[PDB]
Amino acid sequence: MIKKCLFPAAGYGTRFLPITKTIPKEMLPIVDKPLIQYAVEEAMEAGCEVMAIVTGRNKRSLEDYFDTSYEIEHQIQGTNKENALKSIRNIIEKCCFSYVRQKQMKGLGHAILTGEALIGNEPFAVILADDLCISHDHPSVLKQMTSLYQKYQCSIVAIEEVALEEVSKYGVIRGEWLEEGVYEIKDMVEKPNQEDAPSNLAVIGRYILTPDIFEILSETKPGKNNEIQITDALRTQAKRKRIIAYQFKGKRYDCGSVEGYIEASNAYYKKRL
Amino acid sequence: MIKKCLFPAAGYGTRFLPITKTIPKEMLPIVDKPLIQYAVEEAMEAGCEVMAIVTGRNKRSLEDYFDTSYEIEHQIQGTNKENALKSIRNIIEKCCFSYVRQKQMKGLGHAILTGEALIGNEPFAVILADDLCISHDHPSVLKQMTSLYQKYQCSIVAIEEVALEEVSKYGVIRGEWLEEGVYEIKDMVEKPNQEDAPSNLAVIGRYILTPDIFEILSETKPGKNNEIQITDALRTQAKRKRIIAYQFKGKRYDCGSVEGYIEASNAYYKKRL
Amino acid sequence: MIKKCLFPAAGYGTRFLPITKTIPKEMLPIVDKPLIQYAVEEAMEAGCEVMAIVTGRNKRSLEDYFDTSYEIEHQIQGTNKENALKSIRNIIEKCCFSYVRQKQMKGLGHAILTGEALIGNEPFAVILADDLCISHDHPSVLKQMTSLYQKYQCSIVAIEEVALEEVSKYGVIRGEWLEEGVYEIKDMVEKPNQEDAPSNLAVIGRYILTPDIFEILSETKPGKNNEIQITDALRTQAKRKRIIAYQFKGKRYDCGSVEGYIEASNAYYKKRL
Amino acid sequence: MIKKCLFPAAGYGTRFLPITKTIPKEMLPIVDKPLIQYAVEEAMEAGCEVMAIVTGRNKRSLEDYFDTSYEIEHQIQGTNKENALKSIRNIIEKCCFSYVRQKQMKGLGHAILTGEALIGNEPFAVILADDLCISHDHPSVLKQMTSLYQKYQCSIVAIEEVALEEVSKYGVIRGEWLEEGVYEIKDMVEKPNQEDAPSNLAVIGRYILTPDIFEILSETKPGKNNEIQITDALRTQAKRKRIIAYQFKGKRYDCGSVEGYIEASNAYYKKRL
Repeated sequence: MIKKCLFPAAGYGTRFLPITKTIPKEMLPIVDKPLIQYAVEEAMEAGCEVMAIVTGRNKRSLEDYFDTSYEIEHQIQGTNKENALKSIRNIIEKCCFSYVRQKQMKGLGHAILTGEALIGNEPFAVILADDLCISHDHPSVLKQMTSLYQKYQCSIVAIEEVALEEVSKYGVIRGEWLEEGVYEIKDMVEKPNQEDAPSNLAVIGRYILTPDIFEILSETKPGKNNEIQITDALRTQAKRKRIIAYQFKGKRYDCGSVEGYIEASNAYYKKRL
Repeated sequence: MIKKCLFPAAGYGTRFLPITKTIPKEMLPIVDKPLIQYAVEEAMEAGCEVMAIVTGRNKRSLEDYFDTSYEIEHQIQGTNKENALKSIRNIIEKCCFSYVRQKQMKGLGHAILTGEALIGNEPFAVILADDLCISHDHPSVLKQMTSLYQKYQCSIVAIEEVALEEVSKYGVIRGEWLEEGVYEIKDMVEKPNQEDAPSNLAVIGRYILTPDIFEILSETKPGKNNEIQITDALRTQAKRKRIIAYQFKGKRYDCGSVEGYIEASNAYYKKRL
Repeated sequence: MIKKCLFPAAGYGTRFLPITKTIPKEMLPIVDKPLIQYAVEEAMEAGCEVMAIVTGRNKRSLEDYFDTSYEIEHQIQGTNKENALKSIRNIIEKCCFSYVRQKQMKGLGHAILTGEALIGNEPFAVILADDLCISHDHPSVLKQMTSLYQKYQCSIVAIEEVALEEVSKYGVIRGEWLEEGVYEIKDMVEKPNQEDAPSNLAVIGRYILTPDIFEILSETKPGKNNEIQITDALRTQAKRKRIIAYQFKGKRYDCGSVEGYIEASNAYYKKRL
Repeated sequence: MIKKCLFPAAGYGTRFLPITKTIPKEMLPIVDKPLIQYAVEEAMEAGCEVMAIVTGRNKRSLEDYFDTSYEIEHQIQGTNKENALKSIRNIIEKCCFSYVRQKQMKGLGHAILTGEALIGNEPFAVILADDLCISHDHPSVLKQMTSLYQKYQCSIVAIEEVALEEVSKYGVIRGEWLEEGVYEIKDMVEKPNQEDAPSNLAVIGRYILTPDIFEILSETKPGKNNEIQITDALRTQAKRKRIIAYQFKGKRYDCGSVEGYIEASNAYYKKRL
């Protein structure tokens, strides 16, 4: 039962400067919940008990959010806003948190590698708080994955279809159909050109990796900005053995860009009715 | 010339829980800028050099934002994003921030008092970052106000005409027209009925108060749920002598409510053309 | 009453590195109280109501100390220990705290000028937490110095009779006698040597400056570094205005040195019985 | 070789309030460094590479200390003090730091349990910073134990010969002598009465445990006061197999008490001769 979930949060959020200079990206709110909370809730719902978070520059806000705020929950008690803290409070009492500082920030590659100090040798989950996913009366994307994992016992990378045009700015899969939405990764091509792309199935910020990935990342030569492309690592692993590519159910808003963030907040404002 | 501007950032932002239990209301971003940067930029543009900020227990975020650092600053200057830090950086090297910890929010009146310790004894501007104001080819709102002060030499409480029934949600003014958008305040009623509101000129979060307001504040008895309110203090100062009300040119979004918050976002995102 | 009290506290406290890399000097404990608490405790008993602290590098520890923390006031209430917090709990509820960060540290002179943002134009007390003073059935050194300001309403600075030896570690005075232990400063020489020191009365971390000092500090030109320092200013001030020296009652331990710091704690440990 | 060392640091530092309401106990300074530095320095000297620290609410300063500061690094450079950060620099450069947040301080048993998320299934050391150990030209205490472990391949709980009055507050051993100050534990008793105490052999804040302790701990019944403590878990191990009580070499100051704290202070001060 996947017990740990690794949240890479050392990113700089350059697209959101200047606020992202003091408030870590993962803390930007949707309507009033920080991005990171959706992410932890999703994971907790998938059965994870330990939330291993990789922090960067401003981690104070991150770590503090998951600390039990005694003051306001009492100074809000007996009022009509104790409902607002029910959820977060739940996570805090039911989850265990661990942290580790990302060395010289080198993307998602070293984030997972750095996080080995939090996971150790055991399969684990990985969530990108920036990929805000919601499931239309379906289990949270991660739960769909932990469940799938119980059957495949291997690394699972969540994929989704993008417009054949959009393909150039994604990590694309090329696998063997196996089941209703399951595939066997056979290769992965980072940001491929329209006529090279082996498919319209893009990789999303949701993984379930087997411990060996660590060792692999550790062997991956770094590219631009000595970033360790996970696609390289996964491709490496994929060529070694069977690993799944799963087409999750639900919607994903890319809160990576300012556009997605806005789109993301409106939808959720509308949700509230 | 007015040089200090009091920023009553001491509320709890309950309406924005849970995120607001770690990230202060004035720090919530619009697009990629905190509600407070907008306010401080307006203050500066109006001619202020000292930014007095009253705070509560969650100041760290608010104080860190305006402190000079270089770690997450000059760092990622390999990407075009080093222009995103131009404004804030300029604010930091051009303004002087000062803070005063308030023990427990007891209203804007109580806050204006605590702030005395930073303003001392001289006319000063007040801004509520929750009232995000923007002006179409017109000076900032506080500027219009400080400039009007050069002439009137008295407390200037900003107003805006609301709709016939939205009155019970603001502090309404009973005035006497003096000139284009300027009234002498004969009285001030807080959140009145429709059949009681002497006007539909509601008060916004933009003031310019003369030192005597401090003396008047401390003398103002409790009332509406324990709190001392600028409404009575203003009404007092108003009866003792001439204090003006100003119908500012420009638009203001009430981010005090998530609706205004969201709307403001879309509004400022849209404006990204 | 002298309302405000300045606390110059940014000096890198380089004599206490490496711990000073994260714990501000003023927060180093004597027995179980941070140094700064003795100072604020003094100022409070001297009638001071506003503790204006001039922070620097690490300071959330400084600002946080005087914030009323509930987590522990709750999780402790009912225990014998529910007393240790009675002193600071009192300082918190009775005093008011204002802050201002320093661009960077450059000595007492520049620190005080910085504090201008918290004083304006009123005489103000200055206390250097490093100089830990204790009175044997006497009012605090400040309370003593306040009585003098009542009488002469000019700057009052505490002096201490030292060993001719250490005359080189302090700024020494020279002034006509006024009352027993009270001198009108005629001149001040910076860290002179035994053979040609005007006296053995040294200046301690205890002042009461008249606002004009700020202008003098600004007018001041760097001398013993690229920094400006109080001795030169106090000279000028005593020459233009008038400033009285006071030979106080009680002991003072210099915690600017680790030796003095060690003695202090031993002293206060014995004193515990 | 033991790779990870657990550091319980959620302790409420009750005997050190009020400064402990803000400054974590593990961060109080001996001379010029926090209790925790000596701990990590000791674990590092015993070959440990990971420093798994269990923290409470006040832990920002603890995380920051082992964080590399590019600010004071510049200051230092060129300065006559460009060597006060050598000690901490070395540590930071040769150690990995992971942190786990403990919700409520319910003793050492719980603490170690919580740390399961950082250690994983492998033997590990444990060091209580409150117990400052220094060795008269001998390998660090925790090192004397990792070596001893290489041979005995089992849990090793460090012990010290103490005055009979001290017994009432430590876990005391009673074991079969095996070698040079090495014993097989036949039983352990928490804070025994001076007369029933099985020996003057007290247990110190030094452990090297084997993974099974984790399982034991979860099964272990909360003993004297809703708390679970290693004393029972270790006994349980003893019934099951051989575990050692090692009579280390070097001195141990119990900074758990202000009396020991003060003592430890004076010591290291003289030491700097």
